[PDB]
Amino acid sequence: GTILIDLSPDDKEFQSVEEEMQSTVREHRDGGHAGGIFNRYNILKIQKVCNKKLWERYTHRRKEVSEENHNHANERMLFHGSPFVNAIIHKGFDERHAYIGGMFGAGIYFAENSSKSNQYVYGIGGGTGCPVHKDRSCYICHRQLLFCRVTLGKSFLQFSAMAHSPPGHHSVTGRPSVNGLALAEYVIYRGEQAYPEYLITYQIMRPE
Ligand SMILES: Cc1cc(C(F)(F)F)nc2[nH]c(=O)c3ccccc3c12
Ligand SMILES: [Zn+2]
Repeated sequence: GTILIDLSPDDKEFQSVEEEMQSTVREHRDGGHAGGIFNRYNILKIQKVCNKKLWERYTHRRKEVSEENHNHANERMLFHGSPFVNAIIHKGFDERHAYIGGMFGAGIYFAENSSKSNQYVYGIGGGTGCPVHKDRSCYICHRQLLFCRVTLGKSFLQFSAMAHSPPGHHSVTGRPSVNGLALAEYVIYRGEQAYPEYLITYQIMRPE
């Protein structure tokens, strides 16, 4: 039931999503091992993701969380990158793959840094990189990220040295406390708490 609508590069909406992608690239402590070496992207396509059922699922859960959190959904726009992106756009986020988890436990992870989500496009640790060249820093092959509407509700703040939610909380905020340029990561435990609003097709660019 999913439709993808191309945005024009002349459209303010395209431009805004591109700027959020470009402006949230940072350096990573792996020197580029997982995601590649780059400071910016070549954005090839930005599509709006339209699915009435998945949207309704999301707004129903958002209402539940908002009411539990004293009329505050605490809704954000966040990146998600993974090998599941093609499944997600059609069937929604699925918490039966929360067990994979990460530094903040089982759950579905989102990032404020686009470049953090870029590290997961080819799997955990970048997997073995792109299918065609087996290169985690491939400048040729096209990548995809989602830019998602995410309901955090009452979020448990977890400082980081870089499953069900904590009792009474709807999500976890993983906040790096050592790297002062690293933005937060977030974890949800119900797939209905995120909607994949934009599908972004891009290349990382080789620094000049
Ligand atoms: C931990 C993890 C695992 C996976 C998965 F296993 F590949 F699905 N995808 C992720 N995708 C992200 O966009 C992200 C953002 C911030 C922190 C972690 C993650 C993340
Ligand atoms: Zn490649």
